[PDB]
Amino acid sequence: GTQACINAAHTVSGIIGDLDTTIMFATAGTLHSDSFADHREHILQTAKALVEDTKVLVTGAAGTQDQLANAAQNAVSTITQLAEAVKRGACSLGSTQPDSQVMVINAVKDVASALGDLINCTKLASSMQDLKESARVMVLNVSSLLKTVKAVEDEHTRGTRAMEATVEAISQEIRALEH
Repeated sequence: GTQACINAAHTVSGIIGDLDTTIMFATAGTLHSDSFADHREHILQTAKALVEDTKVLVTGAAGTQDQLANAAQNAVSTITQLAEAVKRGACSLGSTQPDSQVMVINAVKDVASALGDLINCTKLASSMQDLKESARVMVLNVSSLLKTVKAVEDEHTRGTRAMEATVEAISQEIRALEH
């Protein structure tokens, strides 16, 4: 109940620790690919599920111990999946785009931090003003993640088509020199 909220806090803390480690590898140019399009869809679906989870957390502060436990448990699975998806999307961008990797991982890390705050506020409201402020922060951090995922994807697409454009510019200039 309030116990599941406590367990949630531990899991969220470890997720954030793991994201901090990943950002370290990205910063050092060592987070390599092992498509972004696959992962972006998965990131967006999960992110949208987290907003629904937030709504249900907030009503859970007014509901039963089982409603509360289920609401914490749900939001924890959702942020677990989101964190895994964003890491896979960051790896697929590859170590030639370290600023993009770092930005997107930091954006999910902010959602994880805000969710831990909301979950703690829900626990304590089960304080009402603290909950209202944390639910707002959560949905804003989610909106920031969605904007980041767009900005990183636009840059990725841009980089690819520019590379293609350059290669064909070099060719056309060889064909021109040949005539």
